[PDB]
Amino acid sequence: VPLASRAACEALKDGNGDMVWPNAATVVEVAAWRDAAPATASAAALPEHCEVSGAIAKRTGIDGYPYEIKFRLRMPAEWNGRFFMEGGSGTNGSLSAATGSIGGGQIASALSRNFATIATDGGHDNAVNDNPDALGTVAFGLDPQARLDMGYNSYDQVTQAGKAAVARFYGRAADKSYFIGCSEGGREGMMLSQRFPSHYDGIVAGAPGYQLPKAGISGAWTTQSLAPAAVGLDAQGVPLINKSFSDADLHLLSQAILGTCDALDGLADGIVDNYRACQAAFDPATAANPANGQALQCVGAKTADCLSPVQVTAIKRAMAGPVNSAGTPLYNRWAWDAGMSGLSGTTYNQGWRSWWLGSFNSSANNAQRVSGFSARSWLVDFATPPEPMPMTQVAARMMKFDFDIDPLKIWATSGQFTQSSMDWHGATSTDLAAFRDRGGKMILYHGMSDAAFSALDTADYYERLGAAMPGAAGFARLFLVPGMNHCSGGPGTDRFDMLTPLVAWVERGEAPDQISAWSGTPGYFGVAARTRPLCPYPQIARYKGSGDINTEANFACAAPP
Ligand SMILES: [Ca+2]
Repeated sequence: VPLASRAACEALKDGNGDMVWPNAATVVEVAAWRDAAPATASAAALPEHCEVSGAIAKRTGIDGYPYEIKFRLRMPAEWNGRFFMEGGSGTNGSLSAATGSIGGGQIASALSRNFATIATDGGHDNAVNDNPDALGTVAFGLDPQARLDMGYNSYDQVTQAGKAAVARFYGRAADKSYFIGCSEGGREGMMLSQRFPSHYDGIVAGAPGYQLPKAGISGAWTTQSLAPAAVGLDAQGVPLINKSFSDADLHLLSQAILGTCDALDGLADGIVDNYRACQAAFDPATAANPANGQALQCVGAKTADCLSPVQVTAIKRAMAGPVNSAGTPLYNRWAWDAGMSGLSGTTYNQGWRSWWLGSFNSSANNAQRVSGFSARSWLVDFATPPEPMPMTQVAARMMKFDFDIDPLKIWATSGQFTQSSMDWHGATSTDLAAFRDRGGKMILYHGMSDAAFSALDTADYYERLGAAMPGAAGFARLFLVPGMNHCSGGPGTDRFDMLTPLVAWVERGEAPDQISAWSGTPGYFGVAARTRPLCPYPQIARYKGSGDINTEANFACAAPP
């Protein structure tokens, strides 16, 4: 059977065929030859390739549901010798097209660049592991092994199955392996560098949820912090956290942040490049509304041009981060940034507020962290033992969350839950020497206006890494994105090709001194286009003093003033 052919492809199915899978419980459902597909308005052309899909470790969980680790692999006929895995998102449970997303709002897929590409659902399936008594598609959390699969094991099993298929199909191993993930996918990339250092040579970890079990602790905190500013009750009698601030209120706050913080980088441009000086300077309880030259905080009754003392107290407490009775921090604080709002044409940015507040225009709580996926995930996936409950109870549970008792549950084991959610899901280790010392390179990125995971918390991980590993910028660099929301969106340069510079760093030792980025919504600044350099932490973009402020070539990376 010739290598890299339709016959080699279809032979991967038989199971009586020659093919030897590292995991004996690997079942191939599909091995099909796929014709080249043209470019579309939204996707780069795909080459001719072999598509393999199936499942590892089919079983029944202790909840009585089916579990397996699905994968989908695409091996181009004409291969550049590179292997590529994409990361997940949310609580996973779906199996993408597996053409290899590189994020950063890119048109090009890794498969369109002649990589072999793989993806997984992470060990459960949203169509089948949907349990109306354990909050829907988070129900995989009732099964101890489904937790370990979600945390680390699925990515490991699928990486090995993929490299074995590559070696059989092409008759050689990949020259280099690359992983790109954002959010849950960025947690996965950091987990790979820590737990499986030789799985990937290059890793991009965007907005990484490396402490994801603490997300719901932040959520209980932001929920209780904002409840005083809430107006009205939902059907269960929970305050409408979504009514704490209107879109106009959040735009006023972002304008005040720009009034204090915009020019701290040397240029007034609707972007806070000097995020550190901003956190030192801005306090909404003393700052000016620069529209009217008066205090942001209302002196009399609430108007459109001010925030009430209760709103200011609420947002300051939410942003400060959760503490227990002892005043011990349980997560981290969040950065004040312009991307908490923004206006493009007639449209207010929803990309910050959807996490802690939800939609203003609603009679129900719909924030991720109040009643949505993130609050549900905490209760069933990260709390040990799990706390399944009707969906109508979730917001009340966040309101009565106890910061001395509930936070212990991400460190506990219980009955058949023999690892804590910090053990299986967390990726807090700074022991990266095995990764670095085999030639591994890691690009981290994070939007400053991310309300899922704190940019400042990624920066603190990076600080702890630099302290544990002198010269860390030789193998790992962090790119903070002023104005960007969770993975994409918001008034910043949220679009970039991370794969090109990753390949250059891994294969040529060329470290990214900067990464070109451009705004997906340049409407936020009223321009056609804005391109800026992303800078390796702790550097920021500095205007050179002349030229179009919308052109990258007029900016350099430097220490803050
Ligand atoms: Ca600026």
